[PDB]
Amino acid sequence: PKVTDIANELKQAIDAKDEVQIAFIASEYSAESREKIAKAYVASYGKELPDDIKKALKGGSEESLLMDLFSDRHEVRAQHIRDALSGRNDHMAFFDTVILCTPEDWHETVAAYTRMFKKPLVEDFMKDVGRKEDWCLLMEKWMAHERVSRPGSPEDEAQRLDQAFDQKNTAYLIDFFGTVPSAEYRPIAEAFKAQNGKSIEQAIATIYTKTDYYTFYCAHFALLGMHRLAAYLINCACNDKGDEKRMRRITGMMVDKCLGAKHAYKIYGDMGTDIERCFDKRMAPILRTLWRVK
Repeated sequence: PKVTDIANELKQAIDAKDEVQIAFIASEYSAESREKIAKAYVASYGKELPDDIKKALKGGSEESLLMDLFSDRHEVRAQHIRDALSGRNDHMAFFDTVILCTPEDWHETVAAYTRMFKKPLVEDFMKDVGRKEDWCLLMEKWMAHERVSRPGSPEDEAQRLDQAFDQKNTAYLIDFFGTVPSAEYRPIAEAFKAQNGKSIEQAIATIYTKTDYYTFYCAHFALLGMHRLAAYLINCACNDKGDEKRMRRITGMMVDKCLGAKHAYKIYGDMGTDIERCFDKRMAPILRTLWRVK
């Protein structure tokens, strides 16, 4: 279908105030494609698509999410990061915005942040986070998105990694998780598991607790695959009594890139069923539509 025709579908769904229908249309198209659609929409009707959505819907995280899907995902992410820093540091939001992110999207987000707030994002972040804990240090290095191929084979690398865990050489840990390329991480994690008593995940649990723990744990999933981190962060939202704010962050920014989440979710259960239980009558059908698990 032509973008003008999709824009018309959206017009009528908005007029109908049909939330699931807006979610369904959004779910059909990637972030880039939804940008094209939003362009056709404003040309056709002379109003911005997120502005029309906001005016048509009641509100709550449902409307915000739907708006986000037809907004600039880098401005969206940048504002989430601002929000996470505006009060007490929002560590959950940190995971959603900093760790569940491709380097490309991060780069554009940093540019959006300068445009929106006339401040350097990373500087603002480290200002409020500090460097007194290992999670802070990993996040700083993560944001650099400077991945560096590792010297040895997967088995040699897993052994050095294991030795680092066993000796609590946290400096090696921060540098490893902060700079290892994802493509290399997967074979390393497999070799680790195969040769050592613990898997990498169990090793993390042995040395870290609280925010350190969750930061390295998210990093682990991220390196395995963004859809696998997505699966985990959706399960967390379900378990945290239907965390609407997290679901809005990760769905609004990342749903198109993480649609494999439903398959990776099988280790926790049935994603569709879990969303059904944990989220209310309005939000749940929206999420299940977007994540393609009706």
